[PDB]
Amino acid sequence: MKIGIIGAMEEEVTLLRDKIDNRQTITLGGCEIYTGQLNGTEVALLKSGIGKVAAALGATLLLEHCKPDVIINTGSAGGLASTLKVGDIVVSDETRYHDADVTAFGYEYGQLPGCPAGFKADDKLIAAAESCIRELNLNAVRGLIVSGDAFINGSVGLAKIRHNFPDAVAVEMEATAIAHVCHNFNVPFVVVRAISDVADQQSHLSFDEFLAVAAKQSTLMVETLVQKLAH
Amino acid sequence: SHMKIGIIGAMEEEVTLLRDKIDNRQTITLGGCEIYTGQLNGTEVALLKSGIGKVAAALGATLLLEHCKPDVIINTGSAGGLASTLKVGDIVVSDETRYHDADVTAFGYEYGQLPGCPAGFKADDKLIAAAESCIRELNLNAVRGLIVSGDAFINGSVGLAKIRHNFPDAVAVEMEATAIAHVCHNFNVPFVVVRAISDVADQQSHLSFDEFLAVAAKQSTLMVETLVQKLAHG
Ligand SMILES: Nc1ncnc2[nH]cnc12
Repeated sequence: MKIGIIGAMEEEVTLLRDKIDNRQTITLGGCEIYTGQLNGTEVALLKSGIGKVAAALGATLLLEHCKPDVIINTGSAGGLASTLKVGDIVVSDETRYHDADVTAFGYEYGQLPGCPAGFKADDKLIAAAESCIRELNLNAVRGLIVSGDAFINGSVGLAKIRHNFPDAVAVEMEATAIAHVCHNFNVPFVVVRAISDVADQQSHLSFDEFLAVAAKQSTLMVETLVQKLAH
Repeated sequence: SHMKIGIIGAMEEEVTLLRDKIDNRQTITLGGCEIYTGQLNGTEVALLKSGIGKVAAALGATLLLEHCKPDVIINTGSAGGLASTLKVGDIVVSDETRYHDADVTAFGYEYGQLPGCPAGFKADDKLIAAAESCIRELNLNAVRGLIVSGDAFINGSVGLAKIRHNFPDAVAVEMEATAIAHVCHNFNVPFVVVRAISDVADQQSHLSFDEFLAVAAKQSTLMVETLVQKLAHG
């Protein structure tokens, strides 16, 4: 079994890279893939760029060069649901674009032609991710994650996202792109995001402070999930 | 031929005329995309039908580059005209592409710029020059300038107003070009957009697009065929 790992948090990618045995590096397209074994399981690891095109490029390269059986995609996100807490981990049931609009031709908002309205994560991977998160004494929240190429963290902007996607739990900038690529290649995936900030609430942590702890937690989550899936 | 010319269009309607002219055609079907390889009027080509929007274009461009290794990429198809001199069927040539719907201005970036990328992607000067020579040879009306891309079909109202405000130099709007430019940038592959106008991105753009997609496909195809031949030998 070969597990592909795409992470947004630099420190998580660095820690995982350091842990990989028999490491090799594939360098191309302004992207880099690290391959080897993580605690005995073959993996392929990439740090996602920023925004949908960069994320899609990376995902496509990882799939074509490494042919993993599944994708685990980690990072951080903004929480849209007021019931979230900083440090909660959202597990995607589905991902949608908050900035796609071909409604002039009758499509649902967020849906692109030739795509479903939302890209669904794999039921087995969702369940496995949730179980691993909970085993690490963290809180897993299943729900819709929305993505787009605008960084949105202010009250007005988050309220607009919430009006268009009232069921959305979290927002960030790469999840839907990675899900779209995986979907189109028929590769099962799960998206996991640690909640850095909740809409209209001031976090007790700076983003850097959050990343210092979240990246360590996410690294452990990945190691745990890789082991559960393979062994 | 010395050069292998990569060509990317989003829709069936945009690729169908070129596809039917490929000799020794083979089809690669991967990741939701279709790639057609062979010769167009003796010139080696690799024609991608990407699907619509930025991720589809990025995915497809990546596959085209990896499987076919074209020397250059031409993005063709339809576009919404923003410059005042553009009629339906007229040609637009990129000098540069930008995302109209990217915003990380909170971190000090230019509007439309994403981290790790220039604010705009410069199209290749030789490709632009070649496109312009073709325009003159074919006696067509054209505009060279900034083309902006996003995952929205622009249909007047605030969507159009936002583009005109943020990118008053944009001559056309579409849904793939900048994504392709971004992938090409990452691999240092020369790129140019040569599209034709289907609509003017106004309140009636959906009706105009429906009616005139075929005309835009015809004119963009004529341009692309002519340009392929001009580029065949380096
Ligand atoms: N009005 C429009 N908006 C976005 N993409 C387009 N492609 C063709 N016309 C368009």
